[PDB]
Amino acid sequence: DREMLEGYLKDRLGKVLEIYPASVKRKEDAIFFMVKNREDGEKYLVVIGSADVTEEFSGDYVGEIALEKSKAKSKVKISERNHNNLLVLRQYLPWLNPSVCGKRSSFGTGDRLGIATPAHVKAFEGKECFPFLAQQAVREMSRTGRNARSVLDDAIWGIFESGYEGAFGADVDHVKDLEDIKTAIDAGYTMFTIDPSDHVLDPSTIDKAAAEHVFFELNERHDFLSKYEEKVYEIGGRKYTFDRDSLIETVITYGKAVDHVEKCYLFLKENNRNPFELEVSVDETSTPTTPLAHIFIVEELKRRGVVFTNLALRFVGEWQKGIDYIGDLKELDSTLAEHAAIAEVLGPYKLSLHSGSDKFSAYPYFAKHVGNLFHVKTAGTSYLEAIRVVARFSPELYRRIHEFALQRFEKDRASYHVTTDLSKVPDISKIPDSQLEDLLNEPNTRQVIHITYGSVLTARNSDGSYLFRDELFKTLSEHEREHYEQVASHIRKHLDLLGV
Ligand SMILES: [Zn+2]
Ligand SMILES: [Zn+2]
Repeated sequence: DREMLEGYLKDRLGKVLEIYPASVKRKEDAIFFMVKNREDGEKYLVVIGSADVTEEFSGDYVGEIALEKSKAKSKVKISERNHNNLLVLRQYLPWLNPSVCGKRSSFGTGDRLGIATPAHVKAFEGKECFPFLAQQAVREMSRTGRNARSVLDDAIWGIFESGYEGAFGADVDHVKDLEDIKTAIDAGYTMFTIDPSDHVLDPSTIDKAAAEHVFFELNERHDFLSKYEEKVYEIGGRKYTFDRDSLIETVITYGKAVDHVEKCYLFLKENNRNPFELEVSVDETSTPTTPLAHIFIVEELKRRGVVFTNLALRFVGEWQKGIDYIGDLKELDSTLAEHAAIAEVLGPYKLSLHSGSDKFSAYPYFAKHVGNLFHVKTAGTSYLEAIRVVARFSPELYRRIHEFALQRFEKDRASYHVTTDLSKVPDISKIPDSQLEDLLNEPNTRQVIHITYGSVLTARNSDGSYLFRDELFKTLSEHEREHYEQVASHIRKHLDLLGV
């Protein structure tokens, strides 16, 4: 029984170590599982088996035990979740490795904290949907002190705690330059979201002379007019015609970005021996992606040999972080029908919705038009659920965090376009500890907390110690069950409304 192993461990190491039953796996002669120290919340891997297997793991030996199956004694060793031990574990447990998704529906669950992957796994139970359990943008990793190795390692450690053996993917989100691509390659990420948004031009903000010079140079090098001028596409009972000026606007908007994407794809082809997937994100545009722009981007990618699986368009309406969709559902439905039809005939390929966190108003139309071949990305919503749990069990922490975030909001709201109304966040000094949790139901407070995640995590006192991160993680460890169920139920709501 589990309690006998726990007593063995308590007697020899002198700590109360509780076993996660679902983590226990038996392969080779060996038995692997994860324990948690009741005193400090530290989690450890325990390996029981032949000396030849325990020797490949670093850590201190606990002793010898007798397996029920065989007379010969087995070595018991306890190891920390360092990187090389996770590598050895991932060789003994081959499912602990990211896979390429392919042309099937998927869902990304970013984890800005590194501890929510078991909950994300709970959310996919029974769902027919490929999970991206490792997903963090380069900028998120920068703002949190994590790197691609550590993000993937956190996700895989959580998967091991959960006991999940199905497939999963690892997405390096919004990548711009080639060195970050190299780090994600060396870590073994399986999806690369190429973000060429630096090169995207908005013709409504630049002068006409500059737009002209840009088109002239791009067309002198690529001959876009001979390729596309007057060309007609029949897709979905509709006609699309590349007239001169539409093609010119499209080229000035997207040509240099397509060049950037080509360069990144060629880099991945040269430096990645492992199976990989490529998503092309144009989710950073002030204007919704027109259908003609969609056609041009996809046709240029196909002409250049850039093999992509996902295309993340910028849809009509308002896609702000932490709140629901604001837009004309009529036009969203119609444009989604348009883009889905073009995706079918051009590829087919996956349409990828970034900023999907909490857009429940729009998920019906999404499941209608792309419900077969979609990808939906989320990240900050799990952080919001964690902060909700913090306000539920450590209100004095949430109060200080709320004030600090309100003061940091001005510097932090620059990198995002949020129409937050600060006068509509409730006055926290008039709210007792017993009710702070309700604050995370109010959209503008949700935006303030979503946006300032990095500042709260990185905040440091004068002496050099962090103000919140230590207590934040200790709080979340003390109420792991509640954190898990809140995150899992939220993500599963997202999956339910998407029809999977
Ligand atoms: Zn570039
Ligand atoms: Zn995004």
